[PDB]
Amino acid sequence: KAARLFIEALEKGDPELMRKVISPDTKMSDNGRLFTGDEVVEYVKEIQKRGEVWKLVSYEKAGNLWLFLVTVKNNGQEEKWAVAIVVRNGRIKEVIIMSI
Amino acid sequence: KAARLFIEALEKGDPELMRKVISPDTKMSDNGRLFTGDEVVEYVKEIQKRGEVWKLVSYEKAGNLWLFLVTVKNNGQEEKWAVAIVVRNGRIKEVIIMSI
Ligand SMILES: [Zn+2]
Ligand SMILES: [Zn+2]
Repeated sequence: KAARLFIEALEKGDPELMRKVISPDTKMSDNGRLFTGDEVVEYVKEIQKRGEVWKLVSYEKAGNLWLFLVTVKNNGQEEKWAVAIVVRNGRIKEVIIMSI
Repeated sequence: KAARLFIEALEKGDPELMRKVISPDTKMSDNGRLFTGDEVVEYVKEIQKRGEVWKLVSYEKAGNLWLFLVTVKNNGQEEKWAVAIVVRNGRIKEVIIMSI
């Protein structure tokens, strides 16, 4: 459930949805930039502010680890990103977003 | 340490190195194919048997989560793959290998 909500929050640029699956100790690396806790919710506000369109293309899963391939669109420009998450107790604990 | 050994085992096609950082409950998904425990060591034997050349290009990290971008070469053919790992207690617990 948490994993689906994570994707929907990005795809819809919905910070309040992302708040539901984040914890204060959620750790995220966005291409080397570190964000913790509510900073992850702010990351999503920035998606919405910019008008970024995220689309899930495909994913795999092993236990509590998920790996997503997504495209991000911004100003007629489409690019591929890999997004890795660890889920525990209905919360996203760690997140990595990396440019391909 | 475990994370570096994981990469070196792939890059060098060394099953015995991979044995050092795997546990019996290590779970791996290789593009939807599930491997557990010693099956991960056998995955590396298959790399070496085939003559596959893996090269780490870049990586990021958030807590115990690592995400690697690697190229794999095989028969004059080079392709990009994303490799996500979770490390705990010096062991790889979960692994995902996904084609880009
Ligand atoms: Zn979608
Ligand atoms: Zn290397």
